[PDB]
Amino acid sequence: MASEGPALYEDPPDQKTSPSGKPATLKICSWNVDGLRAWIKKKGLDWVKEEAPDILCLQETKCSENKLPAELQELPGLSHQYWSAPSDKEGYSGVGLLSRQAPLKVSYGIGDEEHDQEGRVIVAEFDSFVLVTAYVPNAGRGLVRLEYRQRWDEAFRKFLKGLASRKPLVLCGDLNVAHEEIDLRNPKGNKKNAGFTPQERQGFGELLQAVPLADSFRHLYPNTPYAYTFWTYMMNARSKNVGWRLDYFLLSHSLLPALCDSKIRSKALGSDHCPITLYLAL
Ligand SMILES: [Mg+2]
Repeated sequence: MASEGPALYEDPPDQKTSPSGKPATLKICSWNVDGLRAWIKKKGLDWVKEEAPDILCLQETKCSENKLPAELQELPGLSHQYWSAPSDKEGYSGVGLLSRQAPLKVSYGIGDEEHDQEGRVIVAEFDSFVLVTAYVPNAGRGLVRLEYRQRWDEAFRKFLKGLASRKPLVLCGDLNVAHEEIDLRNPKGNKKNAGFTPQERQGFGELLQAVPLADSFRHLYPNTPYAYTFWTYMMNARSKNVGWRLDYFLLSHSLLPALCDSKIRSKALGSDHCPITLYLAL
């Protein structure tokens, strides 16, 4: 990180109407919170209250479903709350989905035992679309988990293609890959690191192709550099904007006409990731 100084990024203003002029009717916020308790202490809920999304998706809660912070009972506009944590009941990984309205159905996991033990996926079916939030397994230090990650990628893509065959799909969360060079500050130095291996990048391309899905942010901002969602807490990385875009909203092609905007909330503190926000005119 000795070669990088600051690179400026200012997320554009919120575009809240679609290309057809329809006002957004759905606001979804996604956030890897780096520990639910830690994030709450760091005032994450105060930020959520200001953002006022219709649906909030959280990853890396690191929190047993039996040990939820009581502060989550102070979110009256997000009163339907669903959680999945590792089946061993330990405090790591973990996702949550909090919604203004109750979904038609909530499910956990991807229908594959091997991949359903670490609290990584919630599926929330609504009238006109299905929402999936995910915390994708990291490839690990020394890439020791890369083989598992490739198995996960395949199982997950097949699962999502199935869902999308029935209803339009929105996938959000920490997908643990920077797809292209534009998606991280230092592509050259990270090609052998978790999050930017050729294996992971191509797995992401495979996901877009197979389902298929569009990367909402990149669709809208195809040439925009320095837009990241994660910065290591070390090396003063966030202040220099030496980051990675690891957090996405991926959409069925049929939802593109409903796409108003896909935001990166760069200034929102409380984790080593920042929130992302999607506006749809459904
Ligand atoms: Mg973390």
